[PDB]
Amino acid sequence: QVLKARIMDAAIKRMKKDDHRDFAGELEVLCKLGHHPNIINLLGACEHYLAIEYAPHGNLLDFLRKSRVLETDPAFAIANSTASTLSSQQLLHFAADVARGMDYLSQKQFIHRDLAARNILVGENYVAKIADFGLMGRLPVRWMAIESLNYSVYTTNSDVWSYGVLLWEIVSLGGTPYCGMTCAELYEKLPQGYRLEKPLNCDDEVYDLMRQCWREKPYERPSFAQILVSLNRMLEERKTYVNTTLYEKFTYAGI
Ligand SMILES: Cc1ccc(NC(=O)c2cccc(C(F)(F)F)c2)cc1Nc1ncccc1-c1ccncn1
Repeated sequence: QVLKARIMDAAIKRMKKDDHRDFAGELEVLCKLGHHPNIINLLGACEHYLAIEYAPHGNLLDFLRKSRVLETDPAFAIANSTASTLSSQQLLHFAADVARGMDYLSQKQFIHRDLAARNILVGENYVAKIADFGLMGRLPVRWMAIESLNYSVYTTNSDVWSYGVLLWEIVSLGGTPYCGMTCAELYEKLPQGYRLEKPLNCDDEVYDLMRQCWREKPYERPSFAQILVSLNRMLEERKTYVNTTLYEKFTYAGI
């Protein structure tokens, strides 16, 4: 029901019940969100469909995967000895973008509940933008905090847990988290302290920021501002944090 248009350049969701409360909901929601360069921009609703500025680069998940140059075009990759058309600084920027937008939202008592690369858009100038396309409609178990899984507790602290997973997806260049692990295998091991592993191409400092996000105690996780700031510090240094160069035994995090 989504269609491109010049309503400026944008995207509209055509809606003709339950869908009426969601539609009356989503708009009410987007109105309250305000405007920030790291969250979607709604141009308006009309009666004749909800429209927001269009994102020419799609969702971040797909973007990260097309970035897998060794798969998309090996001649170029090998020749240039690189694993992705995206650099560490660009990856960290997408991460800083989401943390920035999320900080603008959390400050407004807005709980996202479904942060994930799939729900992020890559728009004009490659500015990551927080969005929400919707959830059979099973729950996003791989991205949920332990407390969301067991008691349906949703907060900025649980949005941070999902964020940490998203950061992992970023570094992984879009790999599925808990690759080859059962959704139920998680309800078990997660409470036992199990966590995603440090991606091979990842500097310990990024991994540390990821661990902070998934701490069992909801109140011990960093705020979205402490994340923006720490990421900003990494973007600021000369040091490279996400290895993207190619090497003999190189391999991509699974999908
Ligand atoms: C067409 C359309 C209408 C409305 C929203 N809304 C959200 O996200 C949203 C809802 C509630 C809360 C938030 C949050 F706070 F997170 F910001 C965001 C997204 C899309 N866009 C859309 N929907 C489905 C498939 C593709 C696209 C799409 C493609 C390209 N560019 C822009 N949009």
